[PDB]
Amino acid sequence: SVSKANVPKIDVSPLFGDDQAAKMRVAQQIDAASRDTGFFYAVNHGINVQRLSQKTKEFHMSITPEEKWDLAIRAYNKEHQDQVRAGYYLSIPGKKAVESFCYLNPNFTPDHPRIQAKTPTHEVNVWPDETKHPGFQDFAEQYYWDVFGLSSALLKGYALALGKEENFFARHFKPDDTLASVVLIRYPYLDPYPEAAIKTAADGTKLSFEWHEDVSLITVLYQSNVQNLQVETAAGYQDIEADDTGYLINCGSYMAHLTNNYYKAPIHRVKWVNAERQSLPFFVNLGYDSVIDPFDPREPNGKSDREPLSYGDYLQNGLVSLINKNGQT
Ligand SMILES: CC(C)[C@@H](NC(=O)[C@H](CS)NC(=O)CCC[C@H](N)C(=O)O)C(=O)O
Ligand SMILES: [Fe+3]
Repeated sequence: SVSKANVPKIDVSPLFGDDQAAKMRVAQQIDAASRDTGFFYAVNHGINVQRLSQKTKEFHMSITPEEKWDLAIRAYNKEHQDQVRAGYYLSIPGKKAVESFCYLNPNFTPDHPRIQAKTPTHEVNVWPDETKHPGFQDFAEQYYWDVFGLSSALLKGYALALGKEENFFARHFKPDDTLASVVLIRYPYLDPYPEAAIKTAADGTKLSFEWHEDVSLITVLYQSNVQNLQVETAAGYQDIEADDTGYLINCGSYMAHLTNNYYKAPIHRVKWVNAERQSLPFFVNLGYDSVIDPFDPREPNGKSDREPLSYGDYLQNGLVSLINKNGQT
């Protein structure tokens, strides 16, 4: 039938410290995972994921249709022309099961210069009413910075894994301008489950979301303990086992570009499972003007012929292409 992917659990705690040899040992494990299936679990990460899951559940379960329209992105509410990324992504009863809420850098305010200039991909977050959802915005903004901190540390591991100084990626990952997003996704239990929400893969597997590479530098994902993800290998798709204490980490296609595909962006898909669950990704994106010169770790000199790609142009094109290929979420 279907085999299981080798997804190692890596203790990332040395990446927060000052023991340089211990950091190299973490980096070696990141390298090995990135060259194998492309996924690993980050453990001993220091984030209170129990509070994350509880607060996210309380939001998803208490928000009403009125509030969802008021928060909806432009795809669901033509009045909200400025909300392409941030806001609520509605389910469609009988047709579309998944819903989610996406928010961006809390530092993007009307006062921010990228907002003043109307630069694409930058938006001001929208939030529910504090009286109906007490503490939610405070929790969500805090969480952004908590997962930002973990992601910064992981980026030091990836830099060391590739033979670079530890700030090689992290220097471009800044609180003032990061395009990183959090998505709070609800996959509901439904009976009957809408057939229109289930896709059939070429190999017959029933899916909630088709194969893709991620639009990110790396993706830092929390999920509740319901198995759903599969990664493509040359010998077919393999199941990724769930772990609701760890963060699942993989590279996105910007990492594949800048390493000349030495660290590939793994192709993965989401199997259909009729179970109430959470999927909480943090997409590690750089700043709009961030450019990293591509290199090829396989070459003594690291020379690559690939063109440098501005992160903002990469992200704008990548988000649109993912909608065109796999559907509006
Ligand atoms: C596999 C998970 C990461 C998750 N998939 C997803 O969230 C999928 C594929 S990675 N991602 C997207 O649609 C991109 C959302 C980008 C976000 N609106 C933004 O503006 O930054 C899932 O559970 O479906
Ligand atoms: Fe993905």
